[PDB]
Amino acid sequence: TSQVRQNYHQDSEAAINRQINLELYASYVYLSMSYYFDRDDVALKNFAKYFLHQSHEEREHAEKLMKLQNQRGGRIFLQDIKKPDCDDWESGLNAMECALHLEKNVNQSLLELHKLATDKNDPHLCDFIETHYLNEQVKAIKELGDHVTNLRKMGAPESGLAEYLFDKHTLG
Amino acid sequence: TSQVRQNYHQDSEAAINRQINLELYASYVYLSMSYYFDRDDVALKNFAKYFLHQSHEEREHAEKLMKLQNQRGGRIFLQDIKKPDCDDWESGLNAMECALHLEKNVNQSLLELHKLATDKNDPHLCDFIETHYLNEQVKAIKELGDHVTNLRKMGAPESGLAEYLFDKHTLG
Amino acid sequence: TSQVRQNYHQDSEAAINRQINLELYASYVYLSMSYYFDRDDVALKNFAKYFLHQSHEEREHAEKLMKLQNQRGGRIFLQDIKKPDCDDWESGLNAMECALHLEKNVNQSLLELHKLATDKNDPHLCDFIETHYLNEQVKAIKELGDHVTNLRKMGAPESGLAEYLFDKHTLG
Amino acid sequence: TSQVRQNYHQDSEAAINRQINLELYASYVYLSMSYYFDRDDVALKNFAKYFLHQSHEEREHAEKLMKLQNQRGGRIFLQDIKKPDCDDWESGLNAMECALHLEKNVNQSLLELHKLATDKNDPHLCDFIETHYLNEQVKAIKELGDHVTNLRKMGAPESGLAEYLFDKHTLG
Amino acid sequence: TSQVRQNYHQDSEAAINRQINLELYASYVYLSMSYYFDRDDVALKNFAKYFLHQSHEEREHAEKLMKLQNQRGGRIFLQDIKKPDCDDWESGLNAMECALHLEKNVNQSLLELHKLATDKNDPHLCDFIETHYLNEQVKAIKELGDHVTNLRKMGAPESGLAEYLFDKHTLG
Amino acid sequence: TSQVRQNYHQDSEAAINRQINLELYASYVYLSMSYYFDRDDVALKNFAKYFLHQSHEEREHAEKLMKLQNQRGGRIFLQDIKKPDCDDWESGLNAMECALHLEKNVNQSLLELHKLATDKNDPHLCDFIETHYLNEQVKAIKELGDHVTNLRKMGAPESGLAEYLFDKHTLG
Ligand code: NA
Ligand code: NA
Ligand code: NA
Ligand code: NA
Ligand code: NA
Ligand code: NA
Ligand code: NA
Ligand code: NA
Ligand code: NA
Ligand code: NA
Ligand code: NA
Ligand code: NA
Ligand code: NA
Ligand code: NA
Ligand code: NA
Ligand code: NA
Ligand code: NA
Ligand code: NA
Ligand SMILES: [Zn+2]
Ligand SMILES: [Zn+2]
Ligand SMILES: [Zn+2]
Ligand SMILES: [Zn+2]
Ligand SMILES: [Zn+2]
Ligand SMILES: [Zn+2]
Ligand SMILES: [Zn+2]
Ligand SMILES: [Zn+2]
Ligand SMILES: [Zn+2]
Ligand SMILES: [Zn+2]
Ligand SMILES: [Zn+2]
Ligand SMILES: [Zn+2]
Ligand SMILES: [Zn+2]
Ligand SMILES: [Zn+2]
Ligand SMILES: [Zn+2]
Ligand SMILES: [Zn+2]
Ligand SMILES: [Zn+2]
Ligand SMILES: [Zn+2]
Ligand SMILES: [Zn+2]
Ligand SMILES: [Zn+2]
Ligand SMILES: [Zn+2]
Ligand SMILES: [Zn+2]
Ligand SMILES: [Zn+2]
Ligand SMILES: [Zn+2]
Ligand SMILES: [Zn+2]
Ligand SMILES: [Zn+2]
Ligand SMILES: [Zn+2]
Ligand SMILES: [Zn+2]
Ligand SMILES: [Zn+2]
Ligand SMILES: [Zn+2]
Ligand SMILES: [Zn+2]
Ligand SMILES: [Zn+2]
Ligand SMILES: [Zn+2]
Ligand SMILES: [Zn+2]
Ligand SMILES: [Zn+2]
Ligand SMILES: [Zn+2]
Ligand SMILES: [Zn+2]
Ligand SMILES: [Zn+2]
Ligand SMILES: [Zn+2]
Ligand SMILES: [Zn+2]
Ligand SMILES: [Zn+2]
Ligand SMILES: [Zn+2]
Ligand SMILES: [Zn+2]
Ligand SMILES: [Zn+2]
Ligand SMILES: [Zn+2]
Ligand SMILES: [Zn+2]
Ligand SMILES: [Zn+2]
Ligand SMILES: [Zn+2]
Ligand SMILES: [Zn+2]
Ligand SMILES: [Zn+2]
Ligand SMILES: [Zn+2]
Ligand SMILES: [Zn+2]
Ligand SMILES: [Zn+2]
Repeated sequence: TSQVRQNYHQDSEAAINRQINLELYASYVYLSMSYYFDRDDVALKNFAKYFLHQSHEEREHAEKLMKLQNQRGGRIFLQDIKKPDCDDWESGLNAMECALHLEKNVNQSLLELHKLATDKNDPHLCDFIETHYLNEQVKAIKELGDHVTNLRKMGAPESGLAEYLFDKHTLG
Repeated sequence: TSQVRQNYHQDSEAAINRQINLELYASYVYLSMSYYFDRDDVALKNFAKYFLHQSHEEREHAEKLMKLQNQRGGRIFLQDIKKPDCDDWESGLNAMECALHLEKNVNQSLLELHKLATDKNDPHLCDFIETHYLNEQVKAIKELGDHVTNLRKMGAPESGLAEYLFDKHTLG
Repeated sequence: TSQVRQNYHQDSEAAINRQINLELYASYVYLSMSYYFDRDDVALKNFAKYFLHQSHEEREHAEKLMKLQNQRGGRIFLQDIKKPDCDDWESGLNAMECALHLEKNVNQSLLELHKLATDKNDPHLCDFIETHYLNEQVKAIKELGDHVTNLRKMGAPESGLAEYLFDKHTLG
Repeated sequence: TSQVRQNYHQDSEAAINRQINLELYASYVYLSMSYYFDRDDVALKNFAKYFLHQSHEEREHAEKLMKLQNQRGGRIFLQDIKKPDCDDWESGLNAMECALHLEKNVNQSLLELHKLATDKNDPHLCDFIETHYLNEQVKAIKELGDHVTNLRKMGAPESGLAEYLFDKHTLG
Repeated sequence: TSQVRQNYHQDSEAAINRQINLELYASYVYLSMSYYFDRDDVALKNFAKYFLHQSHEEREHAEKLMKLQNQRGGRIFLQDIKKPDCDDWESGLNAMECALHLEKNVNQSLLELHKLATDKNDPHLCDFIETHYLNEQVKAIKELGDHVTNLRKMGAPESGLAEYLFDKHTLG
Repeated sequence: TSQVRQNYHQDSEAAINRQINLELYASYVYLSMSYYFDRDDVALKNFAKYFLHQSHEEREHAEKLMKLQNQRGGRIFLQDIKKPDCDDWESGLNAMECALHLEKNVNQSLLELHKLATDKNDPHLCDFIETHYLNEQVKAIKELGDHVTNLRKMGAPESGLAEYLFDKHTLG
């Protein structure tokens, strides 16, 4: 037992390790998306920048979870970071839709984590999740939904002009 | 075939994808090391900072390789990032020794990549490797060797005082 | 023999004179393109600016090659600069495609020059080419490929609106 | 017919295309002279700088003529830029004498152009020539004549000391 | 074996030790030249300054080679620094000619070193030489050739006025 | 005889040439020591910096002696700079002890030089030595003695921790 451990359940520790892996996976997915939009036959630089920023933010989230694990006296156990489900993301709209789905999956995992923390009477972990993750997820999901709405209304993905102008005026 | 591709061999493209995976793996190893030194029962904050900086640098190297792949008209294919070989790195000296071994492995891969680029008459790729990777690897290996030498001479890992003072005076 | 000449093969000297002519020719092609887009019945000012900048850059490349020739003790022999293959470049997309083809031709000449320098064991010339020309060519080719991709996706050349908006938002 | 064309004779358009070629040729001659003085066995850096500046100025004159052609609704037709009559310019004094002869030839062409514009009742073209070319030519010819006079009086080309000191004190 | 040594051939290590000695020797030669021009019966202060600067630059080159030797895990073995071949350098022109010969000898040694590094498949050493030594040697040789040309054309060494004015206007 | 020579004995001139060689030799010894401490298996960066600074100071002393030789109308005659007696200096303490011995040898040579100048009634040379060398030697010897004392009291060379902490706190 760690000398700092107090009111930290082994189930919570395991769930935090799983969340660390999920955040690293999301970072990897966003990295793949960014460099898809960096291809010469796609060439949407602001889509690339947007998804690279998301990748770095997901890495920061994972590192905050590892810091939490150490603060509470749990032990970090890392697992393989699985490759993203796609090599080719097919369009700005498709990438935004996949990102929306990914963020909702991460949010579901965070909500299950909060439910576990509540069931284990761990208010510090509950507040950690609330303060650093839940509203960030809600804001990200709302922004991605807005982006999907606008791309669809402008006529993406069929309209390369739509994706070009969205890249310039919303993401630039 | 990509409209930008010129004098870029499929073997070189494959080798670059392998190097991308290796750099991401090295980033993951350094991340694990950093948060090992963040544990309450290790508590060497400057070891943690040193290895976190290395992790971020390895990520930047991987992203530079992906950018190169797109610049030359190759296609990025990502693979799983395997978990590090250790969860517990046992000491500052042991972590520095493992980092030295890892950097020499990465350097060997880069040298094989340069040999392939030379054999394929790809001077742009040769110079890319020389400019951005080879001397960085040599400098990193020399620095890690210096750190290992100093820790051993001060009496690590048996001397917790040795690791404490090295953390303060060399890494701080 | 020049008092400064050392390890400089006559074949390399001839190849450098040929490269000087090729760079001057590329400068002339870009000049023609720029002032095509300055016509009242074309009127794409940022296409004109882009190609004029390319023309001046090609002139600078030619002058750097002449400076190299003198540094190594070779002798500059200038030839006629042939007129560009077109007087009318037909569209922004067509001009970008022709520029991509031209840059790939120049890159091929530079790669043959590097192969000659390698065969003659002239590492100074090899590094001169690597440092000042090869990555510039790769970057130019990637940028032109990106431009061609975006123009095609926006609907050029049939879409005068596509070329207008590309002129404003990418080249402006 | 161009929508902007007004009071612009086809003879004037042809003469302007010829002048564009002549200015580009003069630029090329000055480029050759500059890098002759950059040779290790000539080594007069301020002669080299002087003639390189002249080369760039001639390019600017050519581009101003192309801009004029488009402003008036004429169409630019480029021709080969012939190589300079010399590879070796033999001395600072000889190069200055050749430059004087070249500038007087360009001035003669400009005066014939002005006579044509007057005969065609094209006051805009007349004033364009007067404003941007005629006094520039007179000033250049006077300066080159001054340089030739001083070099001859100092004892060039027989006096390498004369050319050295002129390079330092007049052109530096 | 050094813990940092990787892909570093014993032949390359020996060649680097020889190059260190050669650079120190060149530094000594330039020191001798500088203080020859500091003599009361020579009294060319800017020749003295020029050669002293060259001496210090050669020392810096030697120290960079020693740093490289340690970076790669080789071991420095110093040898005697032989005295320069002359005590009296006879004139500014003669000293410049001897310096040109010395720089071409150093360049030949560096080119042989690069050939050895290429034969041993040591791209880090190849790029080290290319980046830090080859173009510096080419530039130094071109500058010395220019100086020799100008001194000869001004009438050195017979013209003490020639050497005086060169000292003032080129080296001052 | 030099036109500036006055009250300058040939014995003094010879002794000054010998002192020039001795100072250059001391510079070389300190250079060797510095790069010994730059080795990956020694890795004491502030020892390396200290001895490199000493090497540069010894070079400056040698150049001041050559300047003196020319000021007095003597003639500089350079000799080989012998290699240092050691390639491996074994420890910070051993290097400091060798440096102390070297500085006392140089001081003895300077004192013999002053005795010669006194015997030859050369007060300018006497004061030159007093002003620029004697107290510098005394200060250097006292500082090296202090360093040796502290290293011995801290437990060097057996205590790698002693040398590490001395490197950090006294030489850093
Ligand atoms: Na767990
Ligand atoms: Na689990
Ligand atoms: Na915490
Ligand atoms: Na591949
Ligand atoms: Na592979
Ligand atoms: Na690239
Ligand atoms: Na030739
Ligand atoms: Na040819
Ligand atoms: Na050069
Ligand atoms: Na015409
Ligand atoms: Na005509
Ligand atoms: Na106009
Ligand atoms: Na050796
Ligand atoms: Na040897
Ligand atoms: Na190195
Ligand atoms: Na003597
Ligand atoms: Na003697
Ligand atoms: Na004096
Ligand atoms: Zn514990
Ligand atoms: Zn659980
Ligand atoms: Zn691409
Ligand atoms: Zn792109
Ligand atoms: Zn964009
Ligand atoms: Zn997240
Ligand atoms: Zn998988
Ligand atoms: Zn696709
Ligand atoms: Zn709350
Ligand atoms: Zn493609
Ligand atoms: Zn391969
Ligand atoms: Zn902990
Ligand atoms: Zn801690
Ligand atoms: Zn700390
Ligand atoms: Zn790396
Ligand atoms: Zn695994
Ligand atoms: Zn442990
Ligand atoms: Zn010549
Ligand atoms: Zn050839
Ligand atoms: Zn027009
Ligand atoms: Zn227009
Ligand atoms: Zn515009
Ligand atoms: Zn070019
Ligand atoms: Zn033609
Ligand atoms: Zn048209
Ligand atoms: Zn718009
Ligand atoms: Zn028209
Ligand atoms: Zn006409
Ligand atoms: Zn030359
Ligand atoms: Zn020159
Ligand atoms: Zn000059
Ligand atoms: Zn003109
Ligand atoms: Zn011709
Ligand atoms: Zn000539
Ligand atoms: Zn060793
Ligand atoms: Zn060898
Ligand atoms: Zn004197
Ligand atoms: Zn003097
Ligand atoms: Zn002077
Ligand atoms: Zn050198
Ligand atoms: Zn000797
Ligand atoms: Zn003499
Ligand atoms: Zn290179
Ligand atoms: Zn004068
Ligand atoms: Zn004398
Ligand atoms: Zn004596
Ligand atoms: Zn070493
Ligand atoms: Zn070291
Ligand atoms: Zn240190
Ligand atoms: Zn001294
Ligand atoms: Zn010896
Ligand atoms: Zn040792
Ligand atoms: Zn006194």
